[PDB]
Amino acid sequence: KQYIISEELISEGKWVKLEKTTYMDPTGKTRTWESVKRTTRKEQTADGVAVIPVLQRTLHYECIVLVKQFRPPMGGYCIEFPAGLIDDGETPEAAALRELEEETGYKGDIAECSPAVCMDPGLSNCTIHIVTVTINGDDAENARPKPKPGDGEFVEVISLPKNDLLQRLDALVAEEHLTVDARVYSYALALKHAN
Amino acid sequence: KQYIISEELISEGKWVKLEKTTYMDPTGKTRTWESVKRTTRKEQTADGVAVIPVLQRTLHYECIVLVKQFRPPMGGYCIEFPAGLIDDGETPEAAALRELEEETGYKGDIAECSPAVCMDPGLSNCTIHIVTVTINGDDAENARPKPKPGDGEFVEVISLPKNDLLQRLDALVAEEHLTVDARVYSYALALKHAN
Ligand SMILES: Nc1ncnc2c1ncn2[C@@H]1O[C@H](COP(=O)(O)O)[C@@H](O)[C@H]1O
Ligand SMILES: Nc1ncnc2c1ncn2[C@@H]1O[C@H](COP(=O)(O)O)[C@@H](O)[C@H]1O
Ligand SMILES: [Mg+2]
Ligand SMILES: [Mg+2]
Ligand SMILES: [Mg+2]
Ligand SMILES: [Mg+2]
Ligand SMILES: [Mg+2]
Ligand SMILES: [Mg+2]
Repeated sequence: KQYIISEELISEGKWVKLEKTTYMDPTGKTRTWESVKRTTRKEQTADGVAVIPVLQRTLHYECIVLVKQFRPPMGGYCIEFPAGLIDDGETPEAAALRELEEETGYKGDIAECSPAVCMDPGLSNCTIHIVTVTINGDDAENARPKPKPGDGEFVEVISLPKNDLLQRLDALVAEEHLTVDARVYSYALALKHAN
Repeated sequence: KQYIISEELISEGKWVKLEKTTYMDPTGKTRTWESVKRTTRKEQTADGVAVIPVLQRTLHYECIVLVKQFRPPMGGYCIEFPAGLIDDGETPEAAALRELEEETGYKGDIAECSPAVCMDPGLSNCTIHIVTVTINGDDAENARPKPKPGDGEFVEVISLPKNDLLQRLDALVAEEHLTVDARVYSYALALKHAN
């Protein structure tokens, strides 16, 4: 019972744009909101993907493979799930595997896909697909993983124990003034709650 | 090795601010990046809080209390963890318990706190504290919780079994068009991954 009335643009850019959104609340009163939008998504259900890489070895408990990388908007380094954009025509699952191999060097298999989930609904229309992927650490191809980053992408890879992911994440945030992604943290919190 | 060199304003607004950021990579080369910021930024620990509300009643499965709200930036409705901005001169924990009682009516006890985590690193600088709050559902004050929403806020409370969260979420996405918050989904995926 709430609908968007109009979207009056405010600014533009090479990657991001900002607009004013007019909408109707339940009662009928018109209200406004400042909405952020990207300029890269086209027909895809989500801007990009986020991979939950589960490293599996026969003599070890599963590791969650993450990536450390300086993020300009934060003016610092963030520990996130491998992530990327979905090219036109590319399936979320494909993009997830491609981006994982690019940012970590690991070839993996799909475990599951998810619906389009929002990154910050109270601010942007940004949605992504969280793809759970498995990686065989015992395989000879994953022996010495050589990352293959794109133009100007500099990524460090950090594998953390699924069993102790939350504690290990708290450790890295204090010593390097680092920042963990909210999704990575919510995932580690559930792992604690369940275990 | 990488740091901010300059942040050029591009646009402003009562709540949102667009910006162009110029920084240096590891090789000593300069690059840019478009970013977003909340003009309502002071000097606290984080922009706001996200509350993971676990409703606990004896002999019952635990329920994860979520909220459904129309989100202008999304042009539709989203299922999210109760959340709100921290007030000036307020602790995360206090913000968490307040924002919970205002958006769902429930009154709980702090379980654990998280360090500020980034909402969307490659687009914004917004951080939140994810606070796990337990709600004793066998107490009178939580028998019939009274939600006190702020002006123009329209929240619908939705409680789902923690033990079946991921599937009960999909049951809603299938029932009607809805977008689940990425943090909520990440959490739900891990509850299943832990075993
Ligand atoms: N807001 C932005 N400003 C400058 N470059 C961007 C922006 N958003 C995405 N990119 C580029 O897109 C790449 C995406 O990498 P990834 O999503 O981790 O596969 C980044 O490494 C940048 O080179
Ligand atoms: N980007 C925005 N555009 C218009 N109003 C906003 C925006 N961000 C926050 N607000 C206002 O701030 C309130 C914050 O609620 P909460 O997240 O519960 O603290 C919203 O209900 C809006 O009334
Ligand atoms: Mg990435
Ligand atoms: Mg990409
Ligand atoms: Mg990449
Ligand atoms: Mg809210
Ligand atoms: Mg509030
Ligand atoms: Mg509120």
